Amino acid sequence: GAPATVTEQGEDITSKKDRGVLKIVKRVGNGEETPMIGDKVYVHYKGKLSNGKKFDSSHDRNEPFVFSLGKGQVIKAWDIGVATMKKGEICHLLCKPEYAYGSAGSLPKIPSNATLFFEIELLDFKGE
Ligand SMILES: COc1ccc(CC[C@H]2OC(=O)[C@@H]3CCCCN3C(=O)[C@@H](C3CCCCC3)NC(=O)C3(CC3)NC(=O)COc3cccc2c3)cc1OC
Repeated sequence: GAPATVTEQGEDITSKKDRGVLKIVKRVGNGEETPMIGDKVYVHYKGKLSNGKKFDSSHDRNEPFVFSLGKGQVIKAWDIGVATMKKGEICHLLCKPEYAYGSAGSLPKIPSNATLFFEIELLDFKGE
């Protein structure tokens, strides 16, 4: 499935070039602008452990998820990955533990040393 395809063929979007954050565009977005550090960004998403059977269903998929880009409000993989998205884009993102919850995890749902997989839809962003 998509997690395996992204693992094998995804673009490495990390500064270290450690394949720690891998991306494949699912739906091409609009324009060329991407969100900038400090912007408020608004997304829809689905996430899971990369080997999991189903996407987690413990948020309202209709409500935007909002955060300030590049401020460490979300896991590193999202700060890196959302920065690369155009408005309207949907991507797949595969996140190795160092760019997610690392050795501590977030128990019980996220074990220690967990690789994560997301589908992210960028709705909007603004610099206000
Ligand atoms: C700077 O590093 C961090 C900053 C914040 C956190 C707290 C968790 C943070 O969640 C995430 O960053 C990511 C990506 C944004 C959507 C949610 N998320 C998750 O990992 C998922 C997760 C669920 C289980 C399968 C794997 C993905 N979390 C969720 O979807 C839920 C259940 C609903 N939890 C939350 O969204 C809790 O609220 C927030 C709100 C902001 C940041 C994070 C969590 C953890 C961090 O490092 C470990």
